[PDB]
Amino acid sequence: YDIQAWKKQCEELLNLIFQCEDSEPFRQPVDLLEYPDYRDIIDTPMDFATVRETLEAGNYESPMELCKDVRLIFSNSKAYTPSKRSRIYSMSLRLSAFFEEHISSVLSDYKSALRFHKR
Ligand SMILES: CN(CCO)c1ccccn1
Repeated sequence: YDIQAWKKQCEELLNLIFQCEDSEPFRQPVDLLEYPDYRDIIDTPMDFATVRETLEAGNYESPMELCKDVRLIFSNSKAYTPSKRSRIYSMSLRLSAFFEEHISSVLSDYKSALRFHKR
């Protein structure tokens, strides 16, 4: 029932994601010199360094907000991909599966802790 535990749990999960080779295309904002049309398709860029910085700044109130930004990294890759077989998109799907597998208990524990706080 620790309402604050999610933050360190998210820091640890981001550390695992950064050490994963599949995260390399997503560690920093998409390079607009490499992909000149990126902002014509994607309205809201997102990357894991921005998520980590937002967390460290104390600018996430809940793990749901962090999860919405991580999911935006993956939906941006899906929207930008020219093919469902592209290398970077394929990396995003594996990384998404890994993230969802680990974030589920973080979300459950936080929501349970908040319900206990308001019992
Ligand atoms: C650079 N990225 C992330 C786009 O958000 C790509 C590139 C090709 C296919 C899919 N995602």
